[PDB]
Amino acid sequence: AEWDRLHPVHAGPIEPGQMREPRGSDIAGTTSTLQEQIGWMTHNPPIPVGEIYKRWIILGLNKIVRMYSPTSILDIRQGPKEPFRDYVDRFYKTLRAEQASQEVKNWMTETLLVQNANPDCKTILKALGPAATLEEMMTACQGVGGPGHKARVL
Amino acid sequence: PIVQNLQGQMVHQAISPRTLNAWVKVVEEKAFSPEVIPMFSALSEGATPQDLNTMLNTVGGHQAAMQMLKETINEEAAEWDRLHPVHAGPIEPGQMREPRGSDIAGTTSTLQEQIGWMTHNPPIPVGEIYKRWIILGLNKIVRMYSPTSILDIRQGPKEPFRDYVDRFYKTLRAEQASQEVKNWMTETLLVQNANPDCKTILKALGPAATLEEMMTACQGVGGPGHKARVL
Amino acid sequence: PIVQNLQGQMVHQAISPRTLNAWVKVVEEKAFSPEVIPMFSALSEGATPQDLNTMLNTVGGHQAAMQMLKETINEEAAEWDRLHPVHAGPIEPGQMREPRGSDIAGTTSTLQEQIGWMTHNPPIPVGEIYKRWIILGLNKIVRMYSPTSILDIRQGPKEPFRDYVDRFYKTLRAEQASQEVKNWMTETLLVQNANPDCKTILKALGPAATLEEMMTACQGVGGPGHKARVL
Amino acid sequence: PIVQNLQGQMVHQAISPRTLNAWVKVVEEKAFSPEVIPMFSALSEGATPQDLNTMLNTVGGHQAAMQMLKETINEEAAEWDRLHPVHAGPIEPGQMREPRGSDIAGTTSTLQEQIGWMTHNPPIPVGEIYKRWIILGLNKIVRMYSPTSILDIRQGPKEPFRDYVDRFYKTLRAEQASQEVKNWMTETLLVQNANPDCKTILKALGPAATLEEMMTACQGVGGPGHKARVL
Amino acid sequence: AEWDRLHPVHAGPIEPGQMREPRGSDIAGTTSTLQEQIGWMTHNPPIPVGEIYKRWIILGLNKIVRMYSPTSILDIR
Repeated sequence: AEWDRLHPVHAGPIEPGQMREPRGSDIAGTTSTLQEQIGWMTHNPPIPVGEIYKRWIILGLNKIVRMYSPTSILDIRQGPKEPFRDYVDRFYKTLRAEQASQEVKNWMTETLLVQNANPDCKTILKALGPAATLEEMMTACQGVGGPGHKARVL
Repeated sequence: PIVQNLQGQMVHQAISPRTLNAWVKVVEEKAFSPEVIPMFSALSEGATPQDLNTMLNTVGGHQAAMQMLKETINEEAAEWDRLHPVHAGPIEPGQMREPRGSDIAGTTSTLQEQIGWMTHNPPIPVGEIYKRWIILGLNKIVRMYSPTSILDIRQGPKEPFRDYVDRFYKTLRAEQASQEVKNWMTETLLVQNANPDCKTILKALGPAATLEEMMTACQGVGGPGHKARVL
Repeated sequence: PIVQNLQGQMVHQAISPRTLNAWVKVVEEKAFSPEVIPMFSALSEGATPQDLNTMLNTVGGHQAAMQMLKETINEEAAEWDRLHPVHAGPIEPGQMREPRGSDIAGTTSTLQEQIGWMTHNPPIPVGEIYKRWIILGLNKIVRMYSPTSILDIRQGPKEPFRDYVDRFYKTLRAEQASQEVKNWMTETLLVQNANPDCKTILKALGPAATLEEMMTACQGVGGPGHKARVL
Repeated sequence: PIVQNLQGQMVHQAISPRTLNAWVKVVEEKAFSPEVIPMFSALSEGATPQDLNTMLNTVGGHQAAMQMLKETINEEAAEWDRLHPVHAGPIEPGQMREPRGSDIAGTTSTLQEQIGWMTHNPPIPVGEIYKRWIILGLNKIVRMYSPTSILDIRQGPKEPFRDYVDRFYKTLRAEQASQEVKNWMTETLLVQNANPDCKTILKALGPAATLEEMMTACQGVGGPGHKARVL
Repeated sequence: AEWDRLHPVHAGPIEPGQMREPRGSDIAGTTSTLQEQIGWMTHNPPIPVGEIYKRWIILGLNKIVRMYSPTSILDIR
């Protein structure tokens, strides 16, 4: 659809030494033939109908991941005996396709990662914060859940 | 501070006792709020560094807000000096010395020495640059003494969208951030703290969503956010 | 603002705290009252584009109104870039450049370029156009915030015709419907709310009757005192 | 007060009883406190000795604090003569005379002699020195009537950390110590007398953490309806 | 940044040659295409953009492996 409004197509007869021009249906493969498609790929310059259609599909797949997710970044809380490996991995898997910039990430590390942590963990994260690295933070607060992965009841 | 007069004339003259007493009352009412920033910007353009020291002391009539301005300007003075090292000695008339961070704040310079850097061609505008450090600290007091918290604005069960908005962006204005983090805040924080109705409509709207639709959202329930006072 | 409108004067004067503070409080007293718009224009006389933004930002209440108003003003400037070709002629020997929508807004322009146009012969009027964009961009919001109606107007148990016409007119001004709309409403509603002795005048001379014999009509009802404020 | 310049071709212009009431109202509202000093420090800028003395004796109120304040001015004017013998009659011919302790204080000097020393070349800063002496007085009174002592105070159970530094720093400010000693009492004595929920987070944040993020402690601690809540 | 420390380079082709020298950003696939990447690899002497990139992902994953799940070797008896 959007392609169609971006690029009008002459429908009338085509000259010799030329190929017809693609529509948004033709790029999607719907209203064109296989010999046209090989035509378009054998074009000079190349007319790369397959790269555009693929890009659309890659685009539409990242719509599904965000639409089929009720989960807010904001109100993600640690369970009763949670260790930092489950929690860090989990807050960051909610952001897959949102594609957060770094300056956002620094802001989230300061506030919500700290405040939704359980109380022993929260002191470690408060302490190293976004001034330190994530390598620092991971190993330090992994210290309250220990080698068995279990943190003292709340 | 300096005042423009006719026929190419500008004069450093003392801050009138009237100007002052009216300014003093504005500091008392508005220092801990967004409101004082465009007035400090309009006011402090004609402040020299010697004058901006006198205004900064005045603004910090509060000994917590006084500390933040004070601590920031000495850190900005340093930050300046550590970014541009300049040896900065005395020199004879006709020419000028390079200013350090301590000279731009004016503690180690005379007033005529500051006014020189400013009235020279090309200018060094020691006032604009020391205003900037001062302004940096001001944004901080506004952020501290903010009664509202952006994390804390959650719409309540009879509240319309327009009233929730009106309070969300006052909060957002008192919070200190760059544009990216603000768009985080309007995209993520404003929507996911909202009522289920509101939330549904603004996601199914897609790119067709407007601030006009946002001023009509979640209505029908009475009280604040449905009308405004005319007469 | 500029000091004077005299030809080719590049003389600029700053905005007092007090003038910025006194604007905040018109909005705090009575913000959507129709008295405030052309009051606002009066207090922003001699203004530049820069003076305009300083005055819009100082205000810290009504932030949903203020922000939509901010955006709308940037949309006028993008309308002017689309609508007008800027610099369609050839290069003119001796002439100051022509303003783009963005130079009127202030996004591509210095104070001395802005003033130059306002003090040019004949004067190219960028502050008034920037002001225009706020006057038209404000009014469209005040149409939307305002559920003012003329049709539901209150009348008492011993109501003379004197203050009713004033009440009519002020409520009608507070309404922002179409002139036609207002005339069809004013034609039907003002006559039908009249008692017999008031009614006679406007049956005969119609909706356009002199207000001298309307305001003295339905005397001796046992109304409140003199229309004068001498107490 | 002096107007038009700060240096050279400066002139008198007089202060009104309407604006003397502006001055005295600040002392009358805020009493003997560090608040009045930044207002009065910006007041006494561009002042003739004869203005300062008109300011000084229009407050009224409290005679023995007024007399104690003049004891301070007496010791410092008598100190100026002690340290620095003047020459008898004219020191140089285009100067009026070399000024004595009393001549700075205003007691023996007419307004022509006061401006006459200020428009000498280089300037002699007669009401700068006299502003410096009245300022010694106000800080000595400020201490003498102080109810809070720097080694007594601690944090309240219902007091945020921001309220706590404002208070600590007020008690510090009303007190006199070397800078070196005032750095111990801000490092150690401020930290030691804090409420524990502030003192635990400070050690774990550590020294390179910013004042911005260490100043938001002990929040909510007074109960719901608290003013401090930012992070 | 460690590559960059050791190897300052021009932004484009060098003025008499016909190809550029790879940055840190060129190693990582961030600012580089496949044609420039097999041009560094087909170069003589070979400039080892994919080998040395792989070395980083090995080094990095090695950091991770040693930081994820500590084993207690005091319970081995």
